Amino acid sequence: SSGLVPRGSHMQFVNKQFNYKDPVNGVDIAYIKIPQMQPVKAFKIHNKIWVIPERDTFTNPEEGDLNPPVSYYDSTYLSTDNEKDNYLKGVTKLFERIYSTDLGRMLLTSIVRGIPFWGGSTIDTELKVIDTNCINVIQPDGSYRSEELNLVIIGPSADIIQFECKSFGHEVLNLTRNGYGSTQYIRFSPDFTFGFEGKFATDPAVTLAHELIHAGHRLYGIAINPNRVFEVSFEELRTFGGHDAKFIDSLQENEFRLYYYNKFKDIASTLNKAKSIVTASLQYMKNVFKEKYLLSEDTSGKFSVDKLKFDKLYKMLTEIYTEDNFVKFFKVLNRKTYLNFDKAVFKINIVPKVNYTIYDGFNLRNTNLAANFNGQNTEINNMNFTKL
Ligand SMILES: O=C(CS)Nc1cc(-c2ccc(Cl)cc2)n[nH]1
Ligand SMILES: [Zn+2]
Repeated sequence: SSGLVPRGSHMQFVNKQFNYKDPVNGVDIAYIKIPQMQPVKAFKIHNKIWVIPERDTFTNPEEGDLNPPVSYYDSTYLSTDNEKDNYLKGVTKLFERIYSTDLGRMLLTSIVRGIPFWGGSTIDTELKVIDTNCINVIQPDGSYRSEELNLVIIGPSADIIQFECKSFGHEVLNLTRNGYGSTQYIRFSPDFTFGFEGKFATDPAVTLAHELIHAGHRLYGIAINPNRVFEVSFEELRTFGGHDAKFIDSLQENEFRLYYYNKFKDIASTLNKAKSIVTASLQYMKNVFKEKYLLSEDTSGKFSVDKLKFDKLYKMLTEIYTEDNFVKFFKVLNRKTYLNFDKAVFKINIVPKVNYTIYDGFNLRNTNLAANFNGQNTEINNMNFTKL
């Protein structure tokens, strides 16, 4: 048994207990393609969020193969159906685990609300989607429909340990850094994890939560350029939080706010100028992004950015949604700075409720493993951790 619904009748964030073998239906189980590949079977676990239980050979054309040229490879991983089902379930469980915490509910709500802006038009009076913020969803009868989405969780490329939150860019627009945002893809595996020193293992809910925090930043187009580094990038230090984030430059973070506060006013000015759209009323999409960015509307219908709601939204995404705060809500052991990852990679299986639960992770209550983080101790609980 998986223990995917420890309390209540049904999972609270993921919409169905999928089986990889479940039939396609064009709604939440479907063959999809990323705007050329071969159709891939995907699961829609929530509004705006799809799971592709496949190795990623799609996003980067330069990464279409799974052999080698801090790392680990294995072309066997995630090639059979039992594996795709185990991964679909592992990702499911972890969403439920994250949503079982106040902070995770806040974060996943923010993500679903962060629809990528409709800035894909070359006519300033016109709202239009950007079609790289979409997937094509094949129906049972063979037809496509283009569906917008915020977040895709997909398997890793050749380098199974490399986890990242990446997205498709625009010729001219820096979508992750102008406020618009864009559809985020997280290369992630629930099937392996990292060691840190007593020799323990990182709880995979923390790691998924890390990448989601990047997804939040990137969905509201307030990411820190990856060229700003110490190499550790500012974006990584922010996402980790705790005392690592203090080292970000002083007032240049206060620059960052002003920059993106202005970027949000450029978006508000764009919504006001909108006079046409290319179904869904111009009214309806303007509201969508009113809700997203917390825009104010006057009796006249003009949009603007309230400084205080901006601050609260940009404080929420950049300082509250951190890896360190998740460590705290999860009450797990984590490395204390972004660098203290030692090079231990472990195979794990979190899907068996006997191995790890939505509420306790590995540190199973009322057992050996509940005290002193034993469940995360790769030697005490070596049952759950196979070193590579
Ligand atoms: O941390 C990031 C940016 S989200 N990327 C990353 C680090 C790793 C990694 C690889 C190996 C080990 Cl031991 C620890 C972490 N994979 N992907
Ligand atoms: Zn990161």
